Amino acid sequence: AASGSALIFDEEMSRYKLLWTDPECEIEVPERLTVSYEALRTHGLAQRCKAVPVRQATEQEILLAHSEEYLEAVKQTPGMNVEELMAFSKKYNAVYFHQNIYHCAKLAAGATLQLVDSVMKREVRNGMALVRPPGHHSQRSAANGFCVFNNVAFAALYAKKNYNLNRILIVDWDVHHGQGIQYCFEEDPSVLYFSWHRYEHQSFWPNLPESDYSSVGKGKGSGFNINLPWNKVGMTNSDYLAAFFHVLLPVAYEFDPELVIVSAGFDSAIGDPEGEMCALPEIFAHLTHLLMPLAAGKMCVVLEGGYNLTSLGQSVCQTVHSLLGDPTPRISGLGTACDSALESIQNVRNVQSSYWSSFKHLAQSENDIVWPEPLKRMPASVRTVVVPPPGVELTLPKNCQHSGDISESTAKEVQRIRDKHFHDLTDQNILRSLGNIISVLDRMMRSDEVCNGCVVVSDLSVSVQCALQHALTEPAERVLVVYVGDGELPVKTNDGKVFLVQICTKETEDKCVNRLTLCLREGESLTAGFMQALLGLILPVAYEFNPALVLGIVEETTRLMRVWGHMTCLIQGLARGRMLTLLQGYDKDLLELTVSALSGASISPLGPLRAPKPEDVEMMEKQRQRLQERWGLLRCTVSESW
Ligand SMILES: O=C(NO)C1CCN(CCNCc2ccccc2)CC1
Ligand SMILES: [K+]
Ligand SMILES: [K+]
Ligand code: NA
Ligand SMILES: [Zn+2]
Repeated sequence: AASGSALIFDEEMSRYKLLWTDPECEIEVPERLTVSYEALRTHGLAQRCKAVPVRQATEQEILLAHSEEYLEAVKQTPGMNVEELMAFSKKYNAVYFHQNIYHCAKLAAGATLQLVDSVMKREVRNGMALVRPPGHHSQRSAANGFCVFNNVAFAALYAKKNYNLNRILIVDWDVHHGQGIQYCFEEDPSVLYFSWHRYEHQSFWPNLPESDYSSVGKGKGSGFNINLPWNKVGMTNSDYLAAFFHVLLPVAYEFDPELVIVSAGFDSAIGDPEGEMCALPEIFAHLTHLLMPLAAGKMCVVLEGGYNLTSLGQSVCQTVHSLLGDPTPRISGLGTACDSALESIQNVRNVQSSYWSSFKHLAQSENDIVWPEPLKRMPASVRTVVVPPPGVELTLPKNCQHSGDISESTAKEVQRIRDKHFHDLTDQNILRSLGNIISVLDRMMRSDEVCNGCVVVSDLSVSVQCALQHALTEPAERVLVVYVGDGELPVKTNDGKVFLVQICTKETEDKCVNRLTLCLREGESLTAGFMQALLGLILPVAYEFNPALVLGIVEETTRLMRVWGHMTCLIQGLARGRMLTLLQGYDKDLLELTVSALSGASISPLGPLRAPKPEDVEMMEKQRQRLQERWGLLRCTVSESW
């Protein structure tokens, strides 16, 4: 299994620049690259990646996406003087040329292909190419918007040809619409293209009618193009995450790509002069994290735009941190997307409901700038501690560790707790269980030496109490509890400090807005129903709740095995990954699977997802209706005003 992250960069790509005055192009500077790489070096991230050399894309490779006539014209620019370069540039929209730009365009494209090869050959898990010129505007026979050749369209066409992939996802989170990519794959169902972009009702560059939500692709590609137009500036973390939870991720996990390529422009970040959005650099840590359970983690991130040198460096680091597996930062202050974003989200979900099973229920009546520097992200010395039953030895990943050695002081705390709340209990195994929970929780919270952990236990009720109560006093301001099982637990959700997600089998009426109870019909379609609930209900609430600890609980009485790995991976977006899972009873497969996802290993794909049953969808949309007034990140429609 593959490990490591590639970082592909070469100083040569900073060796072209604008040679005449032009306020439109003067923002695209060599320093975008040098400042980004130097920020990765300053934070120690470059040193932790496998440096892979750039190469030139060959003529045959360029012709995958571009016409001979355009290639021949561009091939002439190294021989042009400044006057001739200016006149050549003016044939195109928002683009300038330089004696060295043809050379650099072949390097940006080849660097992208080097990244695809490193990932598809399992030489690294994932990676990023820091390249310029960018690519996503370039078209079959035209340069456009700083772009000469279409780096990301190369990557998908190359991965199709050389690795015979049938399903590729392209996520374009640059603030501009990648119309070059859209045109390239408009009729191709093997490449799913998602783009969000500043649009402002077509008044924002590139001013195209086909950048709107109504372009779903053409012919056999209908449904495999997803445009999400932003019709106001100032979109926030909540707008971006609502886009991911209610549009992109439902489609992404149903499509089940074999490779994910990100057109990663950071002009969608706060402070950028072209985007004018307000999302913090930390959001890209989460956009990256939420895509990583796809395609067994095979993700190629390709730099596009981003023009505020400060937010550019910070956003590049947040992404690579996430590619390397470092704990995600906590995002505070989340809530409802704004009305304009809810309108775009609602319109795209509705036009796409003909094509995607997560939206199908919508079709029938039955239904300068300043911001705080991001905090440091340290990988934990031991990521995951594990406490199997006594005597059970397991082969663990290199970043996991057993931990049964109860201290002296911890053992005094257990005696304390027994005397006070469970005077009538002497089962010395359950009492060892409590020692393990407390000692694991102390390592997780009191230090950056451990990130998360998993304990096998005998008795749920006393285990849950000690875990929850010990976390609350530490103090952890808020705790998210995810419980797979039936019956009530010793959990009080009345003070706002706990949110309880419960996945059960008996339909229990929901009282308060600090509980989400999902009773899913057992059968063939349990997997799709759980994923739909996870992406559209559990993650939105969890992200808004913003817990300091996640507590997972699995009752011994398990169609879990299909989807427990995806939940465990995705739920580490909360609480900087600090999650404690309690497994009742020994189940080797479940224990190994939990430890694997907790430890940052790649998650195996679910396969293309069949459809959820209507009874389950109705159940989930009733939960949304009940909860979205309190938890606004659940909203995916505009609210009715009085
Ligand atoms: O980041 C990017 N693509 O991802 C680029 C793409 C094109 N932009 C320039 C477009 N300027 C249009 C314009 C011209 C004249 C008056 C007003 C507006 C800059 C960022
Ligand atoms: K975009
Ligand atoms: K397509
Ligand atoms: Na021009
Ligand atoms: Zn852009």
